[PDB]
Amino acid sequence: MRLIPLTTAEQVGKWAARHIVNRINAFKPTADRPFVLGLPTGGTPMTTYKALVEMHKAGQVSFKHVVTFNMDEYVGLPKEHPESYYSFMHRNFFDHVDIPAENINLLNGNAPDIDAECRQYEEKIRSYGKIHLFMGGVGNDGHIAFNEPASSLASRTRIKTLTHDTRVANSRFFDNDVNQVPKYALTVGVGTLLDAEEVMILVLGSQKALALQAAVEGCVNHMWTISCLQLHPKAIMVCDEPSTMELKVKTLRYFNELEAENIKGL
Ligand SMILES: CC(=O)N[C@@H](CO)[C@@H](O)[C@H](O)[C@@H](O)COP(=O)(O)O
Ligand SMILES: CC(=O)N[C@@H]1[C@@H](O)[C@H](O)[C@@H](COP(=O)(O)O)O[C@@H]1O
Repeated sequence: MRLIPLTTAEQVGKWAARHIVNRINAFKPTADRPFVLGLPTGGTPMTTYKALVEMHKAGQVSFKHVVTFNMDEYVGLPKEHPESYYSFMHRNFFDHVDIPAENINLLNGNAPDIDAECRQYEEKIRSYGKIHLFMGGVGNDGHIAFNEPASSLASRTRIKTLTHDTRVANSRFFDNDVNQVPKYALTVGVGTLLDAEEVMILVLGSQKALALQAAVEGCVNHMWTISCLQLHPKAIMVCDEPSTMELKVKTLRYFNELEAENIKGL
Protein backbone atom coordinates (compact mmCIF):
# COMPACT_ATOMS: atom_id res chain seq x y z
CA MET A 1 0.00 0.00 0.00
CA ARG A 2 1.07 3.65 -0.39
CA LEU A 3 0.27 6.26 2.23
CA ILE A 4 0.57 9.95 1.30
CA PRO A 5 1.02 11.97 4.51
CA LEU A 6 -0.02 15.56 3.79
CA THR A 7 -0.94 18.34 6.21
CA THR A 8 -4.34 19.79 5.27
CA ALA A 9 -7.56 18.80 3.52
CA GLU A 10 -6.64 21.31 0.81
CA GLN A 11 -3.39 19.48 0.03
CA VAL A 12 -5.19 16.12 0.08
CA GLY A 13 -7.77 17.43 -2.40
CA LYS A 14 -5.13 18.75 -4.76
CA TRP A 15 -3.00 15.59 -4.50
CA ALA A 16 -5.94 13.28 -5.29
CA ALA A 17 -7.26 15.52 -8.07
CA ARG A 18 -3.83 15.63 -9.67
CA HIS A 19 -3.54 11.83 -9.39
CA ILE A 20 -6.86 11.28 -11.16
CA VAL A 21 -5.97 13.71 -13.92
CA ASN A 22 -2.60 12.09 -14.60
CA ARG A 23 -4.18 8.63 -14.64
CA ILE A 24 -6.77 9.82 -17.18
CA ASN A 25 -4.28 11.61 -19.48
CA ALA A 26 -1.79 8.75 -19.46
CA PHE A 27 -4.70 6.39 -20.29
CA LYS A 28 -5.80 8.38 -23.38
CA PRO A 29 -9.45 7.26 -23.33
CA THR A 30 -11.62 7.11 -26.46
CA ALA A 31 -15.29 6.38 -27.19
CA ASP A 32 -14.40 2.69 -27.65
CA ARG A 33 -12.09 2.71 -24.65
CA PRO A 34 -13.37 5.00 -21.89
CA PHE A 35 -11.67 5.57 -18.55
CA VAL A 36 -13.82 4.14 -15.73
CA LEU A 37 -13.85 6.21 -12.50
CA GLY A 38 -15.58 5.19 -9.23
CA LEU A 39 -16.72 8.11 -7.01
CA PRO A 40 -17.81 8.71 -3.39
CA THR A 41 -19.95 11.43 -1.74
CA GLY A 42 -19.77 13.20 1.63
CA GLY A 43 -17.59 15.72 3.41
CA THR A 44 -14.30 13.95 2.64
CA PRO A 45 -14.08 14.33 -1.15
CA MET A 46 -15.13 18.04 -1.26
CA THR A 47 -11.67 19.55 -1.73
CA THR A 48 -11.04 16.88 -4.37
CA TYR A 49 -14.17 17.76 -6.35
CA LYS A 50 -13.27 21.48 -6.09
CA ALA A 51 -9.76 20.84 -7.43
CA LEU A 52 -11.03 18.55 -10.19
CA VAL A 53 -13.43 21.21 -11.49
CA GLU A 54 -10.70 23.86 -11.38
CA MET A 55 -8.30 21.75 -13.44
CA HIS A 56 -11.03 21.00 -15.97
CA LYS A 57 -11.89 24.68 -16.29
CA ALA A 58 -8.16 25.35 -16.76
CA GLY A 59 -8.32 22.82 -19.60
CA GLN A 60 -6.12 20.11 -18.05
CA VAL A 61 -8.77 17.36 -18.23
CA SER A 62 -11.76 16.42 -20.29
CA PHE A 63 -14.36 13.96 -18.99
CA LYS A 64 -15.88 13.45 -22.45
CA HIS A 65 -14.65 9.84 -22.46
CA VAL A 66 -14.84 9.14 -18.76
CA VAL A 67 -17.51 6.84 -17.34
CA THR A 68 -18.43 7.17 -13.66
CA PHE A 69 -19.95 4.81 -11.07
CA ASN A 70 -20.92 5.90 -7.56
CA MET A 71 -20.27 3.70 -4.50
CA ASP A 72 -23.65 4.02 -2.86
CA GLU A 73 -27.03 5.73 -2.41
CA TYR A 74 -29.72 5.97 0.27
CA VAL A 75 -32.77 3.72 -0.06
CA GLY A 76 -36.14 5.49 -0.15
CA LEU A 77 -34.81 9.06 -0.39
CA PRO A 78 -36.43 11.06 -3.20
CA LYS A 79 -33.89 11.71 -5.97
CA GLU A 80 -34.82 15.42 -5.72
CA HIS A 81 -33.90 15.65 -2.02
CA PRO A 82 -30.73 17.82 -1.81
CA GLU A 83 -29.03 15.32 0.51
CA SER A 84 -29.53 12.32 -1.80
CA TYR A 85 -26.30 11.19 -3.42
CA TYR A 86 -27.78 11.82 -6.83
CA SER A 87 -28.20 15.54 -5.93
CA PHE A 88 -24.79 15.69 -4.27
CA MET A 89 -22.97 14.45 -7.36
CA HIS A 90 -24.66 16.82 -9.83
CA ARG A 91 -24.42 19.88 -7.58
CA ASN A 92 -20.74 19.26 -6.78
CA PHE A 93 -19.33 17.74 -9.94
CA PHE A 94 -21.44 16.73 -12.92
CA ASP A 95 -23.00 20.19 -13.40
CA HIS A 96 -19.55 21.75 -13.89
CA VAL A 97 -17.79 19.35 -16.26
CA ASP A 98 -18.09 18.06 -19.81
CA ILE A 99 -19.19 14.52 -18.97
CA PRO A 100 -21.99 13.13 -21.22
CA ALA A 101 -25.15 12.09 -19.31
CA GLU A 102 -24.99 8.58 -20.79
CA ASN A 103 -21.64 8.21 -19.03
CA ILE A 104 -23.08 8.72 -15.54
CA ASN A 105 -24.03 5.66 -13.45
CA LEU A 106 -25.73 5.93 -10.06
CA LEU A 107 -27.67 3.45 -7.94
CA ASN A 108 -31.45 3.90 -7.87
CA GLY A 109 -32.38 3.94 -4.17
CA ASN A 110 -36.09 3.90 -5.03
CA ALA A 111 -35.97 0.88 -7.34
CA PRO A 112 -39.07 -1.30 -6.83
CA ASP A 113 -36.87 -4.40 -7.06
CA ILE A 114 -33.69 -3.89 -5.04
CA ASP A 115 -31.99 -7.18 -5.88
CA ALA A 116 -32.51 -6.56 -9.59
CA GLU A 117 -31.19 -3.02 -9.31
CA CYS A 118 -28.02 -4.17 -7.54
CA ARG A 119 -27.45 -7.02 -10.01
CA GLN A 120 -27.80 -4.69 -13.02
CA TYR A 121 -25.27 -2.27 -11.53
CA GLU A 122 -22.74 -5.11 -11.40
CA GLU A 123 -23.62 -6.11 -14.99
CA LYS A 124 -23.11 -2.48 -16.08
CA ILE A 125 -19.63 -2.44 -14.52
CA ARG A 126 -18.73 -5.76 -16.18
CA SER A 127 -19.86 -4.51 -19.59
CA TYR A 128 -17.11 -1.89 -19.39
CA GLY A 129 -14.62 -4.44 -18.12
CA LYS A 130 -13.12 -2.88 -14.99
CA ILE A 131 -13.13 0.21 -12.86
CA HIS A 132 -9.68 1.78 -13.43
CA LEU A 133 -9.66 3.98 -10.32
CA PHE A 134 -12.08 3.81 -7.43
CA MET A 135 -11.88 6.80 -5.08
CA GLY A 136 -13.51 6.65 -1.65
CA GLY A 137 -13.46 7.76 1.98
CA VAL A 138 -13.53 5.75 5.18
CA GLY A 139 -16.04 5.72 8.04
CA ASN A 140 -15.32 6.44 11.72
CA ASP A 141 -16.02 2.72 12.27
CA GLY A 142 -13.78 1.80 9.32
CA HIS A 143 -16.51 1.12 6.77
CA ILE A 144 -15.63 1.40 3.09
CA ALA A 145 -18.68 2.61 1.16
CA PHE A 146 -21.62 1.32 3.31
CA ASN A 147 -19.90 -1.96 3.95
CA GLU A 148 -20.62 -1.76 7.67
CA PRO A 149 -18.91 -3.84 10.40
CA ALA A 150 -19.46 -7.58 9.81
CA SER A 151 -19.84 -7.21 6.03
CA SER A 152 -18.36 -10.00 3.94
CA LEU A 153 -14.90 -9.27 2.47
CA ALA A 154 -16.17 -10.94 -0.74
CA SER A 155 -19.47 -9.01 -0.91
CA ARG A 156 -21.10 -7.68 -4.05
CA THR A 157 -23.46 -4.74 -4.65
CA ARG A 158 -26.46 -5.14 -2.36
CA ILE A 159 -28.65 -3.49 0.24
CA LYS A 160 -27.20 -2.82 3.70
CA THR A 161 -28.65 -1.64 6.98
CA LEU A 162 -26.86 1.37 8.41
CA THR A 163 -25.29 1.18 11.86
CA HIS A 164 -26.67 3.50 14.55
CA ASP A 165 -23.22 5.08 14.61
CA THR A 166 -23.28 5.77 10.86
CA ARG A 167 -26.71 7.42 11.11
CA VAL A 168 -25.63 9.69 13.97
CA ALA A 169 -22.52 10.59 11.99
CA ASN A 170 -24.53 11.42 8.88
CA SER A 171 -27.23 13.35 10.74
CA ARG A 172 -25.17 16.54 10.27
CA PHE A 173 -26.62 16.51 6.73
CA PHE A 174 -30.17 15.90 7.93
CA ASP A 175 -30.44 18.91 10.27
CA ASN A 176 -28.85 17.02 13.15
CA ASP A 177 -31.84 14.68 13.32
CA VAL A 178 -30.92 10.97 13.38
CA ASN A 179 -34.57 10.05 12.70
CA GLN A 180 -34.36 11.86 9.36
CA VAL A 181 -31.39 9.77 8.21
CA PRO A 182 -32.33 6.77 6.02
CA LYS A 183 -31.94 3.34 7.62
CA TYR A 184 -30.82 1.56 4.42
CA ALA A 185 -28.45 2.10 1.53
CA LEU A 186 -27.55 0.39 -1.73
CA THR A 187 -23.79 -0.18 -1.75
CA VAL A 188 -21.03 -1.70 -3.90
CA GLY A 189 -19.40 -4.66 -2.16
CA VAL A 190 -15.92 -5.11 -0.74
CA GLY A 191 -15.38 -7.65 -3.53
CA THR A 192 -16.62 -5.07 -6.03
CA LEU A 193 -14.08 -2.56 -4.79
CA LEU A 194 -11.29 -5.13 -4.74
CA ASP A 195 -11.97 -5.76 -8.46
CA ALA A 196 -11.03 -2.14 -9.27
CA GLU A 197 -7.59 -1.69 -10.79
CA GLU A 198 -6.64 1.06 -8.32
CA VAL A 199 -8.24 2.19 -5.06
CA MET A 200 -7.59 5.61 -3.55
CA ILE A 201 -8.92 6.42 -0.07
CA LEU A 202 -9.08 9.97 1.30
CA VAL A 203 -8.58 10.23 5.08
CA LEU A 204 -9.36 13.51 6.84
CA GLY A 205 -9.48 14.41 10.52
CA SER A 206 -8.72 13.02 13.96
CA GLN A 207 -12.11 11.30 13.92
CA LYS A 208 -10.68 8.89 11.32
CA ALA A 209 -7.40 8.17 13.20
CA LEU A 210 -8.55 4.82 14.64
CA ALA A 211 -9.82 3.75 11.20
CA LEU A 212 -6.52 4.69 9.55
CA GLN A 213 -4.70 2.68 12.20
CA ALA A 214 -6.93 -0.34 11.60
CA ALA A 215 -6.33 -0.03 7.84
CA VAL A 216 -2.54 0.31 8.09
CA GLU A 217 -1.30 -1.39 11.25
CA GLY A 218 -4.26 -3.66 11.99
CA CYS A 219 -5.18 -7.14 10.75
CA VAL A 220 -7.50 -8.19 7.95
CA ASN A 221 -11.01 -8.44 9.42
CA HIS A 222 -14.59 -7.71 8.50
CA MET A 223 -15.24 -5.33 11.47
CA TRP A 224 -13.05 -2.63 9.87
CA THR A 225 -13.81 -3.29 6.20
CA ILE A 226 -11.22 -0.68 5.17
CA SER A 227 -8.63 -3.37 6.09
CA CYS A 228 -9.47 -5.13 2.80
CA LEU A 229 -7.03 -2.71 1.17
CA GLN A 230 -4.20 -4.89 2.55
CA LEU A 231 -5.38 -7.49 0.00
CA HIS A 232 -5.43 -5.05 -2.95
CA PRO A 233 -2.47 -4.89 -5.37
CA LYS A 234 -2.68 -1.11 -5.81
CA ALA A 235 -4.14 0.79 -2.87
CA ILE A 236 -3.33 4.39 -1.94
CA MET A 237 -4.33 6.29 1.16
CA VAL A 238 -4.13 10.09 1.11
CA CYS A 239 -4.06 11.55 4.61
CA ASP A 240 -4.09 14.82 6.48
CA GLU A 241 -2.04 15.27 9.63
CA PRO A 242 -4.55 14.73 12.43
CA SER A 243 -5.71 11.44 10.85
CA THR A 244 -2.18 10.02 11.39
CA MET A 245 -2.01 10.48 15.20
CA GLU A 246 -2.65 6.82 16.08
CA LEU A 247 0.12 5.33 13.87
CA LYS A 248 3.52 4.29 15.24
CA VAL A 249 6.31 6.80 14.73
CA LYS A 250 8.23 4.27 12.65
CA THR A 251 5.25 3.73 10.34
CA LEU A 252 4.76 7.40 9.60
CA ARG A 253 8.52 7.86 9.34
CA TYR A 254 8.66 5.24 6.61
CA PHE A 255 5.95 6.78 4.45
CA ASN A 256 7.43 10.24 4.82
CA GLU A 257 10.75 9.00 3.44
CA LEU A 258 8.95 7.15 0.67
CA GLU A 259 6.82 10.02 -0.57
CA ALA A 260 8.96 13.10 0.14
CA GLU A 261 9.39 13.84 -3.55
CA ASN A 262 5.77 13.09 -4.49
CA ILE A 263 4.35 15.64 -2.08
CA LYS A 264 7.26 18.12 -2.03
CA GLY A 265 5.87 18.35 -4.54
CA LEU A 266 4.70 21.87 -3.69
C1 LIG B 1 -20.48 12.11 8.64
C2 LIG B 1 -19.44 10.96 8.70
O1 LIG B 1 -18.29 11.21 8.82
N1 LIG B 1 -19.94 9.62 9.00
C3 LIG B 1 -19.18 8.42 8.61
C4 LIG B 1 -18.58 7.62 9.80
O2 LIG B 1 -19.29 6.51 10.31
C5 LIG B 1 -19.99 7.62 7.55
O3 LIG B 1 -21.38 7.72 7.76
C6 LIG B 1 -19.59 7.90 6.07
O4 LIG B 1 -20.51 7.40 5.12
C7 LIG B 1 -18.13 7.59 5.72
O5 LIG B 1 -17.97 7.09 4.40
C8 LIG B 1 -17.21 8.82 5.97
O6 LIG B 1 -17.18 9.75 4.92
P1 LIG B 1 -17.15 11.35 5.33
O7 LIG B 1 -16.72 11.47 6.91
O8 LIG B 1 -18.63 12.07 5.07
O9 LIG B 1 -16.18 12.05 4.49
C1 LIG C 1 10.75 3.13 -5.12
C2 LIG C 1 9.61 2.38 -4.41
O1 LIG C 1 9.76 1.91 -3.33
N1 LIG C 1 8.44 2.03 -5.20
C3 LIG C 1 7.27 1.45 -4.56
C4 LIG C 1 6.38 0.61 -5.46
O2 LIG C 1 7.10 -0.39 -6.14
C5 LIG C 1 5.18 0.03 -4.68
O3 LIG C 1 4.29 -0.85 -5.35
C6 LIG C 1 4.60 0.88 -3.50
C7 LIG C 1 4.38 -0.03 -2.30
O4 LIG C 1 3.20 -0.71 -2.31
P1 LIG C 1 3.16 -2.34 -2.43
O5 LIG C 1 4.28 -3.15 -1.53
O6 LIG C 1 1.65 -2.63 -1.87
O7 LIG C 1 3.26 -2.74 -3.85
O8 LIG C 1 5.57 1.84 -2.95
C8 LIG C 1 6.46 2.50 -3.84
O9 LIG C 1 5.81 3.47 -4.60
